[PDB]
Amino acid sequence: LKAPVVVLGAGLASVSFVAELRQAGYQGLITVVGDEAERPYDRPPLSKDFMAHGDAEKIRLDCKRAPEVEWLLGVTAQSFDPQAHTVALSDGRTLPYGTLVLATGAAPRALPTLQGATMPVHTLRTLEDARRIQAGLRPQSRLLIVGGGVIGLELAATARTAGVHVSLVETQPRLMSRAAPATLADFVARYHAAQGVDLRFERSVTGSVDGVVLLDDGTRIAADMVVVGIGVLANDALARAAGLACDDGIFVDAYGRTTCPDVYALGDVTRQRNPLSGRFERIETWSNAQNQGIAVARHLVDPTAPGYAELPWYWSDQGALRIQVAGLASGDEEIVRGEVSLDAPKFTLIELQKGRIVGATCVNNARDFAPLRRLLAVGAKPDRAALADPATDLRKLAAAV
Amino acid sequence: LKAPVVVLGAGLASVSFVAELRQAGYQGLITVVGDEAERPYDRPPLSKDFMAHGDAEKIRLDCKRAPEVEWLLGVTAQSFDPQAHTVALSDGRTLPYGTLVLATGAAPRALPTLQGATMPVHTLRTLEDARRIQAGLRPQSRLLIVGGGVIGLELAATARTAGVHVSLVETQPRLMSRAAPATLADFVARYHAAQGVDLRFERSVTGSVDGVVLLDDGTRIAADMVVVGIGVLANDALARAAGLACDDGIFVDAYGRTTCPDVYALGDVTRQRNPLSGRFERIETWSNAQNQGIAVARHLVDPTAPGYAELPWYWSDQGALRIQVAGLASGDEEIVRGEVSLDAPKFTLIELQKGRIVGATCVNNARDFAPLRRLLAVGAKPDRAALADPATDLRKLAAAV
Ligand SMILES: Cc1cc2nc3c(=O)[nH]c(=O)nc-3n(C[C@H](O)[C@H](O)[C@H](O)COP(=O)(O)OP(=O)(O)OC[C@H]3O[C@@H](n4cnc5c(N)ncnc54)[C@H](O)[C@@H]3O)c2cc1C
Ligand SMILES: Cc1cc2nc3c(=O)[nH]c(=O)nc-3n(C[C@H](O)[C@H](O)[C@H](O)COP(=O)(O)OP(=O)(O)OC[C@H]3O[C@@H](n4cnc5c(N)ncnc54)[C@H](O)[C@@H]3O)c2cc1C
Ligand SMILES: Nc1ncnc2c1ncn2[C@@H]1O[C@H](COP(=O)(O)OP(=O)(O)O)[C@@H](O)[C@H]1O
Ligand SMILES: Nc1ncnc2c1ncn2[C@@H]1O[C@H](COP(=O)(O)OP(=O)(O)O)[C@@H](O)[C@H]1O
Repeated sequence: LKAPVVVLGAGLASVSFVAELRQAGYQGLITVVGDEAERPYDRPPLSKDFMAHGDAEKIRLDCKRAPEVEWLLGVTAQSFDPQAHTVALSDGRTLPYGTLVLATGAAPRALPTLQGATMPVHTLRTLEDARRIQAGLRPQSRLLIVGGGVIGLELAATARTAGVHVSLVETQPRLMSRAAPATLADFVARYHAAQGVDLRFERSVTGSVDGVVLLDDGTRIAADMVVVGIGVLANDALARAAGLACDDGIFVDAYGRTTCPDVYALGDVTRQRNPLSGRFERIETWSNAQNQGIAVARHLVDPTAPGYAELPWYWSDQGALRIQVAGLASGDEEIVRGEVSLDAPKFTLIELQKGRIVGATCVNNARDFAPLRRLLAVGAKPDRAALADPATDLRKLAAAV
Repeated sequence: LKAPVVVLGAGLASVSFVAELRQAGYQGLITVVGDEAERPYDRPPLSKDFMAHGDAEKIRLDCKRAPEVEWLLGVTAQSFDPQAHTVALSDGRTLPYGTLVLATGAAPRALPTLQGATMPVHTLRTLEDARRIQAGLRPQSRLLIVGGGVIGLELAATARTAGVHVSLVETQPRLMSRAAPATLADFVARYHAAQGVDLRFERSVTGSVDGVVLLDDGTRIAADMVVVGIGVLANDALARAAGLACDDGIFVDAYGRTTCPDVYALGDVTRQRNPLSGRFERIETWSNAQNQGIAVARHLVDPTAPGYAELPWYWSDQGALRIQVAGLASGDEEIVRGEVSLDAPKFTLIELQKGRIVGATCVNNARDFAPLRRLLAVGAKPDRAALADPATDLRKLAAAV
């Protein structure tokens, strides 16, 4: 840790990091460069209550645990020179750094086949995006969503609640192929279908003409608005240009170090080790942005601190479904706790590998999720019959281990 | 570049690197730690003329362009401490370093289903391995090779020349799936089949009993010896333990930097950017080991030098086939120069993407390969009709661009 500290990006990873630097006792300069002209804010509300209530003053991040930080909002870092230890800003200024931290997140992938579209086609990442989409959620209008990932499905649920007709096109045979157990994905499809979402599996968009979207089965979907949610791409351009190791994401170790001395990276922009799979992955979650930012800050201030070690997890709020998912989507065994039913949905899935818990899912069962994450963290090997048995208390099991 | 320099591994990447350090003018200490008790040697001969002639004194690497290097042969680096800047050796000594270079290569993957085998099962990476295999190439004996990659096929050709009966089991529908155009792989299969190799595609080994290997189609192959060639795994254990970013290979940028300050990596142990695909890959070639070692050395001595920028290529010698392959195995177009025939095989393949050359293959046509590599390097977009036309001189084309 060399002063001054400069962070590029003012999202959750950046805020979490700078707050932890302060809390851990670093008293040198901190400057944060954020391209959005917005008081730092959290993204999960954008496809949830914000999309429904529209009050941005409910979604701001708490920067009060980060005193004495200059936030340069509405400014873009254009490049950095890792020899000179400087960053070039879009407003013509240059910042010196001792330690540079790249927390620039990721951007929605565009759909090449809609590039020349003459109808509204949006993606959903920013507050500006959310406002633009919400303005078009007219009751009885038709929305097409491209992509059956969590954000697309959260938008689908939000739009149906708003009285919007929703169609959704997914290239895979299932929803949430990226990070969800098949049992969960099958149920989620049944839920959205029951709520009036017109789901099209194993279809892709081939183009569009005069307000109608074309599919690869040679058919058509008329829509008033298209929202594309086919994944994201790391915002790693400054890193690539500066000669850091990148591949749709900046490679970092558990200390957040890039291949360039004195340059670190955090959050959605990073490709990092998933301790459960033992492979490098881009981990695109709120918990990662916060926890990785905190861990990297802590170890910079106190080199005796361990590197980042948290196991992955996320949640999704889709209408009546409060979904929580931790760890790996599959192993060699799944245990189902509760009935999987559209009538008052409430269940837990547990994924095992050779008897060891490697993942878990809770649907409308938050009480079970914390204990399961603890069992997951220690690689617990509980009695499978006990894990299945409804009479088993999971909190006690986690306390006993 | 801080003295002293310590390199872990004494293969081609290490020798190439240390020779370049000297040639570029670095005069400080260089110490190389090599676990094999062997004068540094090249591996390609092991499945080629060595396997046939057995003279190791024809396969040694030239270390004369690396004066004043202490080579600690037959010694294993057990760990390094990147804070203390030391390396712990198996002989009880410790080496200090200013700059540490990890050039530890890769090891053959074992076949889990043969782990408890009670018949000879070998892999082919080292001189010791080659001697052990050669000792068992008894004429009229039966060899089973597991894996239809280049080393397995070179061994197949060598064994057939020696009068050994050869069967080969490949999980994929084709040979050389890793880095060869399908047109080449189809031809190579026809060649080996015509030479008496018993090829089994879309088969896997499930186990073995009393000198017989079992397959997943429920059948059997009797053999006197099994050689497993199912790929390699990076020797990145010291890097993983020391906290560097690794995933079956140490991530490096174009300067050879790892995520740990003052630690570099080179050759088979690295995962690095392929400029043609724009993705990170482990590049398992002789040309990479040499060229990456040279580039990393050059830039350490002269920071104004560019990073590593060479495009990938390899060769394989399989009986009557002298195969050369550069760049990508496929694009959106292949152009075939010459007839593809078992009668005096001689042809060239050119892979294009939107008219730009992205790969090339020469079979028994070395004269064409150099010009094609030059056209590939500049991303030439030659006239496709000219590229096909047998009347076209490729050397002139490369000279004109
Ligand atoms: C609609 C939506 C819903 C989500 N829901 C959930 C959820 O329910 N659960 C969950 O686990 N995760 C959810 N996520 C994911 C979560 O919000 C992200 O993982 C988190 O935002 C990543 O934070 P970050 O700081 O790494 O990146 P970001 O939040 O993207 O912040 C990076 C910032 O850097 C800025 N930037 C980029 N380049 C530059 C530059 N050159 N100069 C200056 N600034 C730059 C970007 O514009 C951005 O403002 C959701 C995300 C979205 C978009
Ligand atoms: C049989 C065979 C045939 C091949 N044919 C061709 C060919 O025709 N064309 C082509 O392009 N490529 C070919 N190759 C590939 C090429 O030889 C490799 O790409 C090259 O050997 C990689 O060199 P390297 O220095 O990175 O690694 P290596 O050659 O593996 O050297 C690394 C050295 O480090 C040692 N080491 C590992 N860990 C430690 C430690 N902790 N302490 C000390 N030493 C350690 C290893 O034992 C090894 O001696 C062939 C390889 C083999 C095995
Ligand atoms: N071209 C495409 N058309 C339709 N669906 C796609 C396409 N590419 C990817 N998908 C699907 O879109 C979904 C994206 O999900 P996810 O990765 O969670 O991203 P997002 O954050 O945008 O929801 C996945 O289920 C994936 O299979
Ligand atoms: N379990 C397996 N059984 C049989 N063949 C395999 C298995 N795993 C991989 N292979 C095949 O083995 C070949 C290995 O080729 P390559 O990657 O060049 O490695 P090598 O250097 O050992 O030849 C590939 O064609 C691959 O499809």
